[PDB]
Amino acid sequence: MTEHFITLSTTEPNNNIGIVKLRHADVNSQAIVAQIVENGQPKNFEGLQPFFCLMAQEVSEESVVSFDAKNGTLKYVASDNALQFVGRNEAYFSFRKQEGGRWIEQFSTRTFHYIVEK
Repeated sequence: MTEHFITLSTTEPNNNIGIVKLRHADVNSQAIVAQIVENGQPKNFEGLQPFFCLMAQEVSEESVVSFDAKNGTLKYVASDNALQFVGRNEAYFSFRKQEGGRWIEQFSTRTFHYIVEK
């Protein structure tokens, strides 16, 4: 399949990132490879689980399968939900830990945009 590499910040805006262009009815897998950054340097998210939070336009949460918490990297495979809106999509990554039998966000990235083409 295809991969899309971008660097996402928790402190700074994510409007300057590389343009991610996904395909709506793709036969093969499509993934967003993200470098988590805090003040322009990698963010350790050891003991935390990343979540793909797609925003509803005028919300969809999915657990990210592959990640290197130490190097601050993650690989999210675009779901059918993430590819549904043909056009400009807005999403963010939330890092959570389990306590009380439910996930609790310790911190998150700032919103970024990706384009689903057809």
